[PDB]
Amino acid sequence: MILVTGSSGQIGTELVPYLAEKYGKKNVIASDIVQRDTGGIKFITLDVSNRDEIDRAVEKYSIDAIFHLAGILSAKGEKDPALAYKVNMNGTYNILEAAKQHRVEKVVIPSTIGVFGPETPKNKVPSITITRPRTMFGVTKIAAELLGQYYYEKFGLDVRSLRYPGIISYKAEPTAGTTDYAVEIFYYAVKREKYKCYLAPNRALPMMYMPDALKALVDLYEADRDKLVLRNGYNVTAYTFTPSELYSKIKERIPEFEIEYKEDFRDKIAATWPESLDSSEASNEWGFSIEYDLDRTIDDMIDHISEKL
Amino acid sequence: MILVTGSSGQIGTELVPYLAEKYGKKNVIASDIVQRDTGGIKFITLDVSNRDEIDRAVEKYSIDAIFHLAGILSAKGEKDPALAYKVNMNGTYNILEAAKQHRVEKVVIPSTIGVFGPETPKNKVPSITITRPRTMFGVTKIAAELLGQYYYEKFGLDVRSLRYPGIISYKAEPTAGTTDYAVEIFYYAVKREKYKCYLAPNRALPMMYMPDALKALVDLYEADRDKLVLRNGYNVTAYTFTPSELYSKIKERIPEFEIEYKEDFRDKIAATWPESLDSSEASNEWGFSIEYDLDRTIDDMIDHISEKLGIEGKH
Ligand SMILES: NC(=O)c1ccc[n+]([C@@H]2O[C@H](COP(=O)([O-])OP(=O)(O)OC[C@H]3O[C@@H](n4cnc5c(N)ncnc54)[C@H](O)[C@@H]3O)[C@@H](O)[C@H]2O)c1
Ligand SMILES: NC(=O)c1ccc[n+]([C@@H]2O[C@H](COP(=O)([O-])OP(=O)(O)OC[C@H]3O[C@@H](n4cnc5c(N)ncnc54)[C@H](O)[C@@H]3O)[C@@H](O)[C@H]2O)c1
Ligand SMILES: C[C@@H](O)[C@H](N)C(=O)O
Ligand SMILES: C[C@@H](O)[C@H](N)C(=O)O
Repeated sequence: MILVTGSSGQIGTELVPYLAEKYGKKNVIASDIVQRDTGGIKFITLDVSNRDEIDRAVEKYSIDAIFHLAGILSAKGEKDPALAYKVNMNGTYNILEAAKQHRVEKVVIPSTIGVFGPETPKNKVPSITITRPRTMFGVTKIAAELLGQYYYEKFGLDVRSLRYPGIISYKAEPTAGTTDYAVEIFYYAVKREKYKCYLAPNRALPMMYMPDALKALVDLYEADRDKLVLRNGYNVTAYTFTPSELYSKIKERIPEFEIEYKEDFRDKIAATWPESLDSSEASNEWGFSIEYDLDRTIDDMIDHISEKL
Repeated sequence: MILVTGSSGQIGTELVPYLAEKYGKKNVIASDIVQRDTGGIKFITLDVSNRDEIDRAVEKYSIDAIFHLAGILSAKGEKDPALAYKVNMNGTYNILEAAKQHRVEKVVIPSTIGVFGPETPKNKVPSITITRPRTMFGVTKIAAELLGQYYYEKFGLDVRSLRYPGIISYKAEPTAGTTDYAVEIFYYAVKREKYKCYLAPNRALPMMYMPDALKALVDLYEADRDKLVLRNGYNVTAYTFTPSELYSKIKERIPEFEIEYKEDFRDKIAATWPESLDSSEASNEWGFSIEYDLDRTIDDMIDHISEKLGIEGKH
């Protein structure tokens, strides 16, 4: 049995059915503190900050594996660092301790480029590098990777993690995140509405499309334990672009599209992150690969977003 | 008014009177979960994992600065990672948040070479480097540095830290760490007994003598704001040695002692850490310096330990 925490978020929304298709509907349980449609898949309310809740769920459902998605992200984190610490720090600690006590074969955690800071090289960054995050989210996330690796080295709990870039998707609505301009922009485009972008025109960031994001997570999950070396902190990426680049490419498709730049705190967050990642380790150790290049993602998004409008 | 957290430990035991001497006994409050003689300086019971206790102390004594020493060290930490997490991680958060909410001007935190891991370069490591610790202790400590820096950048709270190497001292006996052998060996030397060392004969580690350690922390506390660029994570060191080197140098003074090597878990810990540090940043930004080189530390420790053990009577 697989438990997914924070199932209602950007990734959860799609991962749950992905897991059900791969491993069977009876074998997944979705969980969050906020409920959404899981298409029949079993759902339970679970606050990761309550260790007890976790202990109870893991027992009652005979949980074998956990995809621990619950968290506060970079923007919200700057708005409410105490909340981020509680959910991310406390929450992740609770998950690890609970998993370690019980028979938890595997815990998979989505980490982030948010673990990087200004001292981290901006281009082709390898996984082993400077990690001096400047956001409460980032601090919590590097802590997560370190804890995870510790639990593995110390207790033999199989914790695995990769570092996602910005994820572009259509199934779940964006949530005003630092990288979410890359999703919002498509909504505006299909309506031929001028977009007001909160990141600088030339703010380059690594990104990837959700189909590849889901595949990566699952490939990491599936990898053979004795075959991972790095194990936690795998950089993964598909492409790097700036808001003006993404806009220009969209406009090639939807020429009436316009944009204006009104940068805010989220730009400042982004500025602390690298521009592009080296994802060799993930490819070598577990065969991470990308099926959707930028063009494909752009057209797929326009296709899906107009049509769901 | 200065509060010291974890004052009963190796560092606290000496920092408390060091602080009182410099700023006055009335302006220093010692605190710990375990009391020990403070030589007339005010002591209060305080468990840092209990936020309400911190709040009460800070309120009552109008605390202006906190030297936050409370914590579980590398070895003890591996025996009880859950204790280390609770004390180190949530204790530090509690301190930071309390200071912020109250009007504590400065917080100083002693970090550690424990923040480093196998991937960290072994020689003359600088402050900005790979930080992938493999002890719970080390995880908490890097978290502490990051949180401390966050508290400055986010809220404007003046949080500072340096990274200590192993510290050698004679006033208090360290118990819960990996670098302790460098204190232990002197007791055996002075008694002319065989020392059983728990680290490999070749296990190089950076180290420094307490006097220099105390000065460093206080110098960082007093440093001009305008030069504090790195702010958190300053590497500091005096010298690097292996147990076989230290033994050999002590033997130069006291020929009639010996050593055997029976490595334990602690050696595995030490193996993950770098051998030597580059402390340039500390010297550049706040004037870090060392007064006790290796020889002077060895001779001073022999002196004081001999007196402590009645090899040479107090006069
Ligand atoms: N989306 C991305 O581009 C991205 C990139 C890197 C890392 N990540 C990581 O992936 C995970 C989820 O990402 P997402 O985009 O789906 O986030 P999201 O904001 O869409 O979803 C997060 C979920 O966490 C839930 N939550 C908050 N507090 C909780 C608590 N105490 N107990 C249980 N649930 C709680 C929210 O209600 C929400 O449904 C996080 O760990 C995040 O840091 C995401
Ligand atoms: N001694 C060193 O070589 C060295 C090196 C690097 C960093 N440091 C740091 O210096 C600080 C103290 O070092 P030390 O060598 O004196 O340690 P120590 O083990 O000698 O003393 C630690 C003190 O922490 C106290 N303590 C434990 N839990 C507590 C709690 N919940 N509330 C209040 N007090 C609590 C203990 O009772 C003890 O008196 C730590 O933060 C440590 O990580 C020390
Ligand atoms: C990708 C990750 O950093 C997240 N989407 C954020 O905006 O914080
Ligand atoms: C190195 C420092 O953290 C402490 N002396 C230890 O042994 O843990």
